[PDB]
Amino acid sequence: DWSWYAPSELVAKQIANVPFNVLAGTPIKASVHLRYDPSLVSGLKDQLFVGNNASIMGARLLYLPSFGISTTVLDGLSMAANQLYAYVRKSNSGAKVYEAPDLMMTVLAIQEAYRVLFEIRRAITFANYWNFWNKYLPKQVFEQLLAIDFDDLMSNKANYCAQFNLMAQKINTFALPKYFKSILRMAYVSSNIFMDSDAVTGQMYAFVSSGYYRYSATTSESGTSLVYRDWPVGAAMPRKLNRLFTVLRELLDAIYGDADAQTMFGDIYKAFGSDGLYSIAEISVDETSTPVFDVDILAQIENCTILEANAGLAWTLDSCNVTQSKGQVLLWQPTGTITSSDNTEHIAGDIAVALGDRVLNSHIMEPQYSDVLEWTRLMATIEFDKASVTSSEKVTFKVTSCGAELIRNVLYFKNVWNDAAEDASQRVITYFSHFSQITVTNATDDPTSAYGLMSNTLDFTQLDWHPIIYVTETSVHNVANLNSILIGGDLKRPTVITTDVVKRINSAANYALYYSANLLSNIST
Amino acid sequence: FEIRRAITFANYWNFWNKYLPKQVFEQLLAIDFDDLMSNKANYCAQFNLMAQKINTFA
Amino acid sequence: LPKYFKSILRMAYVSSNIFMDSDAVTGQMYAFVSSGYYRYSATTSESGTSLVYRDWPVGAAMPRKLNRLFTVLRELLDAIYGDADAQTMFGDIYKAFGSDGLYSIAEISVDETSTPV
Repeated sequence: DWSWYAPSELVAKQIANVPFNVLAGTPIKASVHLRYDPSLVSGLKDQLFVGNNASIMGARLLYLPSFGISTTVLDGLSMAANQLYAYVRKSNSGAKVYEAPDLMMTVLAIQEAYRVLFEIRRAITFANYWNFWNKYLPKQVFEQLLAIDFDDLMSNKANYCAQFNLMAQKINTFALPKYFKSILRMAYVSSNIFMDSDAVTGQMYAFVSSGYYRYSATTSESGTSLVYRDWPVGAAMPRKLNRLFTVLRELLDAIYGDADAQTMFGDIYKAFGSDGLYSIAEISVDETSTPVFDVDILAQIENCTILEANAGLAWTLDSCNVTQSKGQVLLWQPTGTITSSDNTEHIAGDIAVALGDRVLNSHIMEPQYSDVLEWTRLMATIEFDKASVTSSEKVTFKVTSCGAELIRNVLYFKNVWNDAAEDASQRVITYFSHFSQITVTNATDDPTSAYGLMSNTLDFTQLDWHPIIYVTETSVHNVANLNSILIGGDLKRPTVITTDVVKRINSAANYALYYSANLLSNIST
Repeated sequence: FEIRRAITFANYWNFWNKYLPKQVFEQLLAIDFDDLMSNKANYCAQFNLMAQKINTFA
Repeated sequence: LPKYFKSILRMAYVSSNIFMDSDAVTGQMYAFVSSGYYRYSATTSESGTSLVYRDWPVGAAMPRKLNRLFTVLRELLDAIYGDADAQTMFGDIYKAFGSDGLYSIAEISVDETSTPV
């Protein structure tokens, strides 16, 4: 009750009305007075440290589009395929012109095409959101959170805006059935930007594909299949849309290049109809979208699992394509490698890490089965291959299971300011900090030591709802002489899921996404 | 006019004629589609300007 | 920027239109054109923050394209934003003026077209 500390209705409004004159992005000029003996400290100028970092902007969730780890005539995705196929061939009098997968393959190709077009839409839409209190927003966010050359977009928006609308109309003439629950997800994920609070000043997360999928009936003997080419993205050069369309064109002109695929498009309109197909909407003259405050999404974050569990190491990732052997089974299971920051070839004296039995945290006291399902699949399981290794080896791994997204690596950014501008465009640097999900007591944000595992630049706490950080402690540091692990993150109502219990859920969850059958006990058009 | 035609028809798409959008332009009208797509908005606005100029010619 | 500065209204009107010397379109017409611009800089003079004027390369040299005109505005604003102090000021202003106590320039419609006055 403030009424207490107020001697006068006035005197209060008089010395309490402090200003909140710090726009998110400007530096937090906080200061720390300190006293020491200059003789015993390796060079430290004054005894007053003025702040200089701005509140964190947000975090980039580099994810690898997922269809659900599948390697069986039964692992869901294939089931789904047969499912769909049946409904198309259902009341069709032609002859077997392509097996179940051949079809399914085509569809997904179309889906993934949209996943690009959508991120593009997002780019154009958000170029209109400006807020007097977040100087990050307009520009800086694009360049760091979405990895899109803003300066380039600004110069040629109108053209891109109109180009998008054209593509949209093209895409809307491609046989993708509007009933695939999976689409709705991917659409929502790459269409918005989520806030971590109902406040605009707060930080915000964003999802960004780490690449795309091309269609190709030449790449593997077994038949048509989808190849994944990496988005040159890992903090390299913040890409311009120019490049983003050129790739979509490649993508669709590729789906169109297979006579078989087209013959399929046909079979689909035959069985679904004018409006049985997905349609992405154009963009008006006014359109402008806004950052959203979706709690469910934050939860997904907090709980998720980062593949690159610790940026202090070097990660790989191959065999991300999706193939099909003996005309009836779909295949996809990405595999990677883990080496040290020095010998990109060996692992040496560093330590590979992945989490198994993990935590699950609910911000609601009475979590319902519903809330679980949703807050889950964003978390995945990674299993090592050999049981043991040598410094001269590589540490190989597969992905047991995961959600529809699969978070690869995560970075957050802040502005650091500089009074003495030796330049001008050099007096407001935007720097990143790697976010490691697994770490060790006494780690440092210097790749340098700590068995090759970095700690996190402590300012990450600014992200209310950040992923659970699991820190391991040597039996030494532990008060119980038995080694274990410490938990980090705003816990409220926690609980634990088994490696196996998690796999089992996604195995299901993903299947649900591409599930069709529910259009087999009743027919349309 | 042929220019107007070019800009206008860049919006017609039909699920049953994969020729239409592109291919037709390149062969039937002899107009670089890939080029138009990249810079439509600019051409659209340019056309409208010219139109106003032409409409001031006797 | 506070919407109450009478000075703004002037400069706005002066560089927004083109004036005729008669009610006739055939007549001749005058126009106002800045000979340059002003940058913000807290480094240029010891005494403190200050505004520097760089000549528009204009005196019947090469008739400039907008490409160049935006690039300079970007410089201009990214410059005002570069002073931590200045931002801390922006804040103090919203605190005392409010959402609509500030100046606002209006966008341009699909139809918009202005006329010589």
